[PDB]
Amino acid sequence: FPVVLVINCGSSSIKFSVLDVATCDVLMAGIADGMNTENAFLSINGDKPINLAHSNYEDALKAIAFELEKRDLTDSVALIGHRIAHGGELFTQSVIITDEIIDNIRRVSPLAPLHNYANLSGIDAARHLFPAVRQVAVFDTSFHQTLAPEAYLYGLPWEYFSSLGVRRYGFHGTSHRYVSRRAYELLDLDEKDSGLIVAHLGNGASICAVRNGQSVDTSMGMTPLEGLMMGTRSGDVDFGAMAWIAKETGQTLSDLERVVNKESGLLGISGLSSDLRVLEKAWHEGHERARLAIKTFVHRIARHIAGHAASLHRLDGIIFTGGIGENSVLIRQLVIEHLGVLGLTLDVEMNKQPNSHGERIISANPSQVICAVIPTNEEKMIALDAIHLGNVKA
Amino acid sequence: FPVVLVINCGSSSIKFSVLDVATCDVLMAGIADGMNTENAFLSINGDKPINLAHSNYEDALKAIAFELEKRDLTDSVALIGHRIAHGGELFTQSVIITDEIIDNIRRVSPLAPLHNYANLSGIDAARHLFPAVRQVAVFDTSFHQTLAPEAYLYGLPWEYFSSLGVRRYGFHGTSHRYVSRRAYELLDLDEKDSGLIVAHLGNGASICAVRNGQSVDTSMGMTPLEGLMMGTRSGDVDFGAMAWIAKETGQTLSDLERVVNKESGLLGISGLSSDLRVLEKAWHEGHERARLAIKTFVHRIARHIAGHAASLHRLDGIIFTGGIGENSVLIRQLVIEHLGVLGLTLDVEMNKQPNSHGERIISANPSQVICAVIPTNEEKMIALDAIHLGNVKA
Ligand SMILES: Nc1ccn([C@@H]2O[C@H](COP(=O)(O)OP(=O)(O)OP(=O)(O)O)[C@@H](O)[C@H]2O)c(=O)n1
Ligand SMILES: Nc1ccn([C@@H]2O[C@H](COP(=O)(O)OP(=O)(O)OP(=O)(O)O)[C@@H](O)[C@H]2O)c(=O)n1
Repeated sequence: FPVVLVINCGSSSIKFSVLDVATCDVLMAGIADGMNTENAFLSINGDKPINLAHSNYEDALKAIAFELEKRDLTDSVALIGHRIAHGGELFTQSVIITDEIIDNIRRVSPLAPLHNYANLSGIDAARHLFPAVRQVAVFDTSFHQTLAPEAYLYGLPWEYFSSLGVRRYGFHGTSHRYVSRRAYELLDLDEKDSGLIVAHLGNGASICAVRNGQSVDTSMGMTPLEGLMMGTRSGDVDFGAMAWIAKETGQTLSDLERVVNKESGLLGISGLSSDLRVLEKAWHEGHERARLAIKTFVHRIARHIAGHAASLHRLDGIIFTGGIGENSVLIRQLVIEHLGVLGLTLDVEMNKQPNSHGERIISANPSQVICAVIPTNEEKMIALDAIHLGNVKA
Repeated sequence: FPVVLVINCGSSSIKFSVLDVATCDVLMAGIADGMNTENAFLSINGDKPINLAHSNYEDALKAIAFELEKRDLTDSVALIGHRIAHGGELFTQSVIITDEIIDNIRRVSPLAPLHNYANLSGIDAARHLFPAVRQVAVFDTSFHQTLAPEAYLYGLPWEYFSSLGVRRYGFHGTSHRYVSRRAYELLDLDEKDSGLIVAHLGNGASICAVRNGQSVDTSMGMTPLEGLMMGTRSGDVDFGAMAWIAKETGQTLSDLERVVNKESGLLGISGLSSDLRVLEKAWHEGHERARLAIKTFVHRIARHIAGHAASLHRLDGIIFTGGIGENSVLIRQLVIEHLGVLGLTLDVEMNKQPNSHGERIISANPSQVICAVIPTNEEKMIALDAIHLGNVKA
């Protein structure tokens, strides 16, 4: 009874999950939070958290590795999946990790320095602790590689693209891809003749247009800072406005980077929280700035959804996903009501249902475009890739 | 037989036009190009250009004023219109110029330092040379003031908006407004129950959604640098990408401002020209980068048009205007073909017709949304405001 180990080495943590090959179910999950700080701890399944403070990326994975042998499943690890933040132009699909792949991930690392080097540290450790175990790299960018130059080029001088690699990459590709495949079954659509809009909505949020099974447009750009307004990220912002602010407050681009990336978005406008459940209740309690933060959030989602719809020959479905998209009855309705121009009629009974109802259609019959909620499963998609690649001869 | 004098004091020039009150026709037009430089000249109607080199804003208008008396129409100037680049939150409509208005334009001048101070210099001169002549201020921003907070707020921290005035303003308001009023007659629409998308396309380009006679969304932001890719302007650009470029090339935000504002857009990608007629022929001659510049330009127009459509209850018409929108048979078709998702069928015979055919519908019958070309007339709209305000008692 083989299992697959899914690893995600973020900026400050190592999120892991153990999935059964037979059913793709989660048998174990956890997080090694507080990395590179004098308070590193390992919490599993929401139970008693072990410590091993200020431990490196290699030792933190080694701590989990010992917990796997403690529960007699080290001998059952057949495959290991690694989520990679950035795959540049070099990666269009998931690959088996080899020396070549490590070099290539290290080559595109300058495009996302914080996150990619953490991923490489995660690869390095897992290769040490599991030598005879096949390992797979899954990229957040690879799904958006089917984008045409018109869709990925910026208005900047050509030199920046050809000589520096400045272009749209887009993120949440694994989520967007997974949700898409699932949407073809739920909506009984032909993949080869389909047009979908996927709204991945969480703390990090992006829109993606999927024409005929391929990504044709996505809201995030070279960085996760473009497109939708998010939890702490501002989203689309006038560069002329940013230059003006710099002249007035005396702040530099590095200073404004932190403001835009960590102090903006839902957190920025409301001045309360990045969390929606907080702001939904805050507005319910008559908070003015919380209502405006949500209404702006909703507005910019509808603008991009409808914008991304232009990259389709025909619009068949709009799919909501992510912590917000799966659980927010309000935001979904507000966004859909904001898209009456496309002729969406919402079934509020169906939209009222909590995430426990899983994959579900939330639009009425008279609606021209089908609306649905599909819970994303990035771990499952990484596992499914590893299972597929486990049959390959290298 | 009264006339109206329309003045536009740009960054480097003074564009003027004399319009007849009876028919709103142009009787005289010209430009005082090369302002504040040792080569200032005054060219009228495309005839012999006078000089008066390195002349100030007051003297350059005084040079035109002498040419008006030379053609016996100084005694006929009943009204004078001034185009103002930025009206902040203070101006929602066109006003008669008084001491109060001058103070207020000077108050919002920090929002557009280059252009507003030139406008104030233009007001100052015209007040000197024409003391008993009523003068009107027409703002590029005033039409977009009907925008809701959700549509004009950025994702930035709240403090930047409330304490510094950082918000979307949008431009080409006079064009967008004029084209809208004209679109209600051509499309036989009820203004109080209508939804239009106006694509003002020139060297400076912007989209505007007009719901029920009011602007509800527009592509440009606090500055003319947001939204569509343009002639020399990049348009929408990832701020995370701009910060990354700064770290790599060692350039500052002030340096990148010039790159984004003057070296980007159609000029940036193609590396040839900002002019479309050049690039259309360049692509016809098999130039690769020119084709990509146009295809990107087209792509970003369709993305914003469809994006702005979300701010409408119903989409009735899409209206093309500006040097590009009025004259480009190719770009119009490419953009419309890129919006098949909204069900636009193009009549290519009607789209083939040159601008001489003026206001014209270019979409077929089976098309769900009407497409039309309406030549903008900013001077005429400024005159129509002045005529209206000429009846007022002050
Ligand atoms: N029952 C829930 C759970 C989550 N949320 C909201 O969903 C957001 C978090 O989404 P999530 O996908 O879990 O974010 P991440 O885990 O960080 O992943 P990502 O940001 O990439 O989407 C929060 O704002 C939270 O308010 C919600 O509305 N109701
Ligand atoms: N017969 C013509 C004339 C103009 N153009 C194009 O239209 C653009 C200029 O548009 P215009 O509205 O005249 O620009 P401006 O006068 O500067 O005003 P704005 O930029 O604000 O629109 C140029 O790229 C030019 O190639 C065109 O396609 N065919």
